[PDB]
Amino acid sequence: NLDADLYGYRWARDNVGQSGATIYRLYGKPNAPELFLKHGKGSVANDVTDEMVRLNWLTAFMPLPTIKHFIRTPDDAWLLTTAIPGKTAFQVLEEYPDSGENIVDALAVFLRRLHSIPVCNCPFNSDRVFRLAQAQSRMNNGLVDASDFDDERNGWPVEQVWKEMHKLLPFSPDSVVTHGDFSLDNLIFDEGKLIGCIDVGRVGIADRYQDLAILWNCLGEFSPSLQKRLFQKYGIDNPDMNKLQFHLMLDEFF
Ligand SMILES: NC[C@H]1O[C@H](O[C@H]2[C@H](O)[C@@H](O[C@H]3O[C@H](CO)[C@@H](O)[C@H](N)[C@H]3O)[C@H](N)C[C@@H]2N)[C@H](O)[C@@H](O)[C@@H]1O
Ligand SMILES: CC(C)(C)n1nc(-c2cccc3ccccc23)c2c(N)ncnc21
Ligand code: NA
Repeated sequence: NLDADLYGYRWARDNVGQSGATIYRLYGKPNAPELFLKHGKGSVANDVTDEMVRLNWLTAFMPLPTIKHFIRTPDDAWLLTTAIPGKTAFQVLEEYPDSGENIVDALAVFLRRLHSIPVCNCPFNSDRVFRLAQAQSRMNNGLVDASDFDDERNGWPVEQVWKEMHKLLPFSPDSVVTHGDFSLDNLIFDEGKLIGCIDVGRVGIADRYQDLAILWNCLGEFSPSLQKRLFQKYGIDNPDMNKLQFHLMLDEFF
């Protein structure tokens, strides 16, 4: 029973997280760990279901939350997981601004690990043909947040982002297992160490720049040096600006 797993907890609601799911924090239970409960209704039920199976798969290879219980009915999905203790990379960077180089070094190592998983292990497709079709549909359904674009595209109609993006194509993918939202909010640090990642709903085979682009974008809030250091430590000396720009533009749609 979900009820059995939830008994005796205090409940909070967190406005946070990748999809439009409702996120609950369960805490304050004596002799019991903190948990998270994601609830997806309607279309969002699919997003939560997507995360569940990706968590179930990727846990063999990388440190992620542990699934405690999952339920799917036609219109609803409930995903109960353990909490990874600690703070986000973003939080720790703000708290220890002097540790930026160490934080990025750890992020590169972690990303290198993820990208070293042989793609023959991965039953999920997250390639650009798949994501572009997802983006087209989100745009057409009116779901794109046009207020949240990067500075380069501030005030751009979503249609212009779409058109301009297609001028970069095509390129041959350098396919690896990707996280899909490798941002500073989704990597968790605890006592100095990067100990896990969260929000794995977009995990699948894709170009390595899917992850590199999003993290590089985040680091741009802090330091051009930290952005360059990410590529350097990851093992890339000449960043592919076309692939970088493509993936930044694609993320505008999500
Ligand atoms: N709609 C839901 C999505 O919203 C955010 O994604 C958006 C980014 O945040 C935006 O970028 C802004 O925030 C960055 C730090 O995250 C800054 O570096 C950057 N300069 C900022 O423009 C980017 N333009 C679009 C991207 N879809 C969440 O991260 C993602 O999990 C969630 O699913
Ligand atoms: C459920 C979801 C994917 C959104 N998630 N979220 C976190 C998380 C981590 C660190 C600080 C937070 C602060 C406020 C809300 C959530 C968190 C988190 C976590 N640690 N462990 C597992 N899932 C987490
Ligand atoms: Na809209």
